Amino acid sequence: GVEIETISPGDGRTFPKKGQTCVVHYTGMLQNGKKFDSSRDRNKPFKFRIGKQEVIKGFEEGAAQMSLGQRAKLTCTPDVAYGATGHPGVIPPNATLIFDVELLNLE
Repeated sequence: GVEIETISPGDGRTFPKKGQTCVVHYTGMLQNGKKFDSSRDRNKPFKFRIGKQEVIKGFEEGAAQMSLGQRAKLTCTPDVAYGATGHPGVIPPNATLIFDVELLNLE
């Protein structure tokens, strides 16, 4: 249930594929709630690859539907990330996630 709302600029053609390690200035956001995560805080913009089930399913599917330089706005359903369990103390069970995602990557 990934719903992309792209802030326009970028190139719109450099698409993420398998075997590609990419860099995201992500920022987590809880719906009707405060923040819980920001890659802009640590200034280490989270190098990660595609397809090895490192990230959640909602962030993984939203990553493939973007391109270089773009600025998306995810809306992750509870069932794809944590909605049965919830991350203990940080993410409550059955929560709906908001992500500010900017892709400035390699490969």
